[PDB]
Amino acid sequence: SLYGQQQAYAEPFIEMMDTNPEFRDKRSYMKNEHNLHDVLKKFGNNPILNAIILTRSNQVAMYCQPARYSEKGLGFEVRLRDLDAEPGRKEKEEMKRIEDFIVNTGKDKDVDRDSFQTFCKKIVRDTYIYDQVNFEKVFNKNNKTKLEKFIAVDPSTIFYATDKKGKIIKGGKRFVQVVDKRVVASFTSRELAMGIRNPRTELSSSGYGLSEVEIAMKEFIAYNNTESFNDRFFSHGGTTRGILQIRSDQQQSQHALENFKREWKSSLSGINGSWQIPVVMADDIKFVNMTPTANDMQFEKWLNYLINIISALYGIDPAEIGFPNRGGATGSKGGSPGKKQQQSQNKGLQPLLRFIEDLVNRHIISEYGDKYTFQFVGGDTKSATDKLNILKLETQIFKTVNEAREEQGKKPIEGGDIILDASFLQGTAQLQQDKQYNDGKQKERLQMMMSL
Amino acid sequence: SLYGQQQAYAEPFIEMMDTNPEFRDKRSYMKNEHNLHDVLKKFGNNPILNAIILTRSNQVAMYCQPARYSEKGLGFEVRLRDLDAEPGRKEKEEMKRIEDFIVNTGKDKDVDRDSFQTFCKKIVRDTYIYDQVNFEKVFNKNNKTKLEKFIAVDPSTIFYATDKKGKIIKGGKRFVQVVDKRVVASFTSRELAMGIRNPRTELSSSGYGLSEVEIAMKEFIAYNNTESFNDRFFSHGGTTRGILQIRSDQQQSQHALENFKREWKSSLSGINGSWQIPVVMADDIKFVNMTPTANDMQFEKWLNYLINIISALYGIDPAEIGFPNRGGATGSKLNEADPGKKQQQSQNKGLQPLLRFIEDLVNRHIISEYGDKYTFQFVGGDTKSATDKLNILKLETQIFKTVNEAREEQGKKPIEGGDIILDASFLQGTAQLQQDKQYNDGKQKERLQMMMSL
Repeated sequence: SLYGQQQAYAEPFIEMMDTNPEFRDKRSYMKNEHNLHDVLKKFGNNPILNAIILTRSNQVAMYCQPARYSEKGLGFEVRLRDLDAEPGRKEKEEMKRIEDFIVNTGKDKDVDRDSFQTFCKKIVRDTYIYDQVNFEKVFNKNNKTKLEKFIAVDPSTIFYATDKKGKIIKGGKRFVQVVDKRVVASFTSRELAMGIRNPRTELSSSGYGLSEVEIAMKEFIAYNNTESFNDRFFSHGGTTRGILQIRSDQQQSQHALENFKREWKSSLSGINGSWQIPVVMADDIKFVNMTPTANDMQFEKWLNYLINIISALYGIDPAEIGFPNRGGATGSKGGSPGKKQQQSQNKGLQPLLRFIEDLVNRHIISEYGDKYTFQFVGGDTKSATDKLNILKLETQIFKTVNEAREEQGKKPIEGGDIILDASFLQGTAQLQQDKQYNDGKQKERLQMMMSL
Repeated sequence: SLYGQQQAYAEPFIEMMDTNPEFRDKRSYMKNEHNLHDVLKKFGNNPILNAIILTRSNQVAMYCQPARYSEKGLGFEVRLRDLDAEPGRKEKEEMKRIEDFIVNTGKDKDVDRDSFQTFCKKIVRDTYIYDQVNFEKVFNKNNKTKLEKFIAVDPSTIFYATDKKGKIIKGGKRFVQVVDKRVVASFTSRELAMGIRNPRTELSSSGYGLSEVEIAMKEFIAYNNTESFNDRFFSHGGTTRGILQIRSDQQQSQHALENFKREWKSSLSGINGSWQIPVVMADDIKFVNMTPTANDMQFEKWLNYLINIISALYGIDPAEIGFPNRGGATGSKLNEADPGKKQQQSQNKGLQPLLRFIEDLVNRHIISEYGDKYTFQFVGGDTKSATDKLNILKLETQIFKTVNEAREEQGKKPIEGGDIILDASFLQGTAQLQQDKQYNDGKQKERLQMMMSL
C-alpha cells in the first residue's frame, strides 16, 4: 500500500508494465515516456532555469546559520513547541546541541561533509529540476536508535520499491536506489526522506511529483529554438549586404576581375581608403539590396511572453531575472518590509522555506521527540531604543525600577520597588497618613480604655 | 433521493441511459459527452491552469501550520464555537489533541502519510480540475466509532451510486468507486466526503459540480492553436527571406551552380566574409522579398483576451501571472490583505472562497466527529505587538485595572500601594472619602461623648 490500509485504491489497480517488477517507473504525465528524469536532466544547464535556481538558493543560504549566534536575529532556531514553556536546564543544552548538529549536518565536525548551506543549495536545485528531494539518514552502526548523519542523495536514482504483486511496499524497504537499471541499495521509510511540492491524487501519478520543467517543456523548446534562430545570423547566416551588379557587353575574364579586385582593395579598403569614391565607366551599374540596412534581434516579444509564462509557473518576477513582466510592470506599488521586496519574497520564497522546515521537522527533529520544533525566523525591530521604549511603558504599567535592573543583572536599589507613576506615589503618600491616623486612633482608644 | 424524502422531484424522472445501472454518469452540460472527466484530464497539463493551481496551492499552504505554535499567529486553530465560553481543563487538551491529529492527518505520526499541506495541495488541484473533492474517512477496526485517518481520493474515480430503480441511494452505500468500468469499492455518506463549489439545481446535473475547464474549453483550445501557430514558424515553417533571381540567356548547369556556391561560401560566409560584397555580371539580378524584414509573434492581443477571460472565470488577476489586464491597471484598487496593491484583491477573490470551502469540509466531516462545540477556522495574523498590547493595557489601567490586577494577569506579585486605578482623580476621590470618614468618626465619637455626658 502507498500510505496504509484503505478500501479505496490509491494506485493503478491493474499492474502496468513497468520496466522492472521491483520499482515503480517515473512515467510522464501522458505515459508517453517512462524515463522522464533523463529527459529533465538535459535541461539542468538551461540558463533561465539556472538563474532561478541560483537566485533562490542564494536567498535561502542566508538563513542557514543559527539565529542564536547572529546578533541581528536572522537565521534559524530550534525551539520548544509551546510558546508558554520555559526551557529546563537540560532542554536549553539539548536545543543548542541539535542546532550545532544541524549546522555540522552531523554529530562531529568534518570538513569533508557538506555544511547545511551546501545541503540546502542541493535540495533547492533538486526541487526545481526534479520536484523530488531525497536525503539518507545514517544511524550509528552500534546503536541503530542514534542518528549520526543526514546526506542528500541524487533524486534521479531513487524509486519506489514495488512488491511482486505490483503494490508499493510499506513497512519494508519502501525505497530502492537504482543505477544502470539495477538495484544498488535499498532503504526503509525510516532511512530515506522523500519530499514533493506538487502532489497529485491521480492514480497513475504513483506518488511522484510534477516538475515545472515537464509542464513548461514546450516553452523551453520554443525558447531554445528562437535563441538559436537569432544566433545563427552570425554563426551560419549570410550577412552579405547586397550584390554590386556591373554589366557590359560581356563579362570580364577572371584575370581582369582579380586585378580589378586589387585596384579596389588597394584604393578603397579600411581606414586608408575610407572616404575615396571609385569612378567606373561600365555601361550600367546597379546595387541589389539583399538585407535590411539595420539588422536587430527578432522575436523579442515572443521571448518575453515565453519567459513571462515560465516565471509565472515558478512564481518569480521576470524583472527579478532581467525581463519585463508583461502587465505587471504597471503599478506594483506597496508600503509598510520593502514595498516590493516583501511581496516578491511572499511570492515563492516563503513556500520554499516552509517546505524545508516541514522536511526537517518530519524527518530529523522527530528523532528527538515532539517537544522541540525547528523554524526559520526573520529579524526583529527591537533595538536598544525600541526595547527601552517598551520597558519605559512596562515600568509605568508593570515594572518597578528594581525588576528592570534585575532583568539587566543590576543590583536592586533602596527606593526601587516602585512604579514610575506619580499616581502610585500619591497613593502611597495618602496611605502612609491613613496608617498614622489609624495608629493614633487605636492608641487613643486603648489609652481611653485604660483611663476608664 | 439526492438529499432526502421530498415530494418535489430532484432527479430526472425518466431514467436516462447511464452506461451502468449502478452509478450516475458524469454527463457533460449538453449531454454531448458521458466521460467528461476523461476529457478534462487532457487539460491537466495546461501551463496556464497549472500556474493557477500552483499559485493558489502555495498561498493556501502557509495556513496549514497550527497558529498555536506559530509566533506570528498565522495558521489554523481549533476553537470553541461560542466566543463567550471559557474552555474547561479537559477541553484545552482535547483541542490540542485534535489540532495535532489534523497536522498528522491521523492519530499516529507516520512519515508515509500525507501531511496536511499535501492534503490541501491535492484537494486544491482537484477543485480546480474537476470541481469535485473526495477524501475517505477510515475508522478504527476494533471500534467503528473511532476515526484514525482521512485520505484524499482521486475524484475521477468517485461516482454516485444508483438503485436499480435509477434512484440515487440515500442512507446506504451512497458512493461507488469505478475503475475500468467495474466497481472496485463502495462507501457510505459516513465514509466519504464530497465537496462542490459550483452547484446546480438543474435536474440532469445530478448533484455534480461544474468545472471552469468545461466553460473555458473553447478558450483553452484557441490558446493551444495560437501557440502552435506561433511556434510552427520555426518547427515547420519556411523562414526563407527571399529568392535571389539571376537571369541570363540560359540557366547555368548544375556543376556551374555548385561551384558558384563554392565561390560564394568561400568568399562571403560567416564572420570571415561578413562585410565583403560580391560583384556579379549577369544580364539582370533581382531579389524577391518573401517575408517581413522583422518577424515577431502574432495574435498577442488574442492571447491576452483569452487569458483575461480564463482569469476572470477563475478569480485571479492577469497581472498576478504575467499578462496585461485589459481592465486598466489603475482601475483595479485601512487595509484588507498583505501589503501591495496588486495582491490584495486577488487574495480576497481566490483565497477567501477557497479557504472558507476547506473550512466547510473540515467542519462538516472531521470536527463533527467531536460534536458541535468546536469549530475549525483558518486565521490570519494579528496587529497585537508589545506596543499595541501596552497601549491597550495603558488604557485599561486607567479605565479598569489596578496595578495589582494588571501585575497578577502577568503573574507578577501584587504590590502594597496597588489596588488603585492610575488616575489622579481616583486618588483625589479616595482622599475625599478618607476625610469624610475622619469627619464622621469625629462626629460619632463626639455624639457618644455627649450621650455619656447627657
